Amino acid sequence: EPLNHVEAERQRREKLNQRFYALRAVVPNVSKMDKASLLGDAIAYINELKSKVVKTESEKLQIKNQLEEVKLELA
Amino acid sequence: NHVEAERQRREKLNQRFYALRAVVPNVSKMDKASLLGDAIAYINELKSKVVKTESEKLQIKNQLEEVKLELAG
DNA sequence: AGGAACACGTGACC
DNA sequence: GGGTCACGTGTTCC
Repeated sequence: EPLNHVEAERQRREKLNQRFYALRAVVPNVSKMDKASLLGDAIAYINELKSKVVKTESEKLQIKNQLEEVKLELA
Repeated sequence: NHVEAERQRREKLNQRFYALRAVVPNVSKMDKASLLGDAIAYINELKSKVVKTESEKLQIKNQLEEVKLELAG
């Protein structure tokens, strides 16, 4: 019996399904319950988040300029 | 239908795994499972920075309004 | 030598 | 049904 190949395949399959559930717990608003749809919404969620990190760190630098401009106008 | 139908489902999935590698940094020759694990870790690092940066921004916006007030007096 | 990691066809469940 | 999941199998890489 080639059994240890059948069991090893069973653990891999289990580890991945464990990961899918953890993915479902952090990605907001998924409604088609299929696996392909899950990954699709995950990719979109990641793009949206890095896009926001870039806009916020930029807005912060920009407001740091106005503060510096007004200190200079002061005196 | 039925062999062909299964190839279409399998292909739809495999396309998406590869795209996942293209949006997360440093995950090139990894396992499918470790890939999903790091995607989760990266989503967590990403929200975390959004919160921290927005905190820093407010601290600076409060400071701006104070000097605006000193300027107009 | 055998563990790891992948894609495949087939049976079953809605 | 059409569409999805789980399973054992065949393969290749160290």
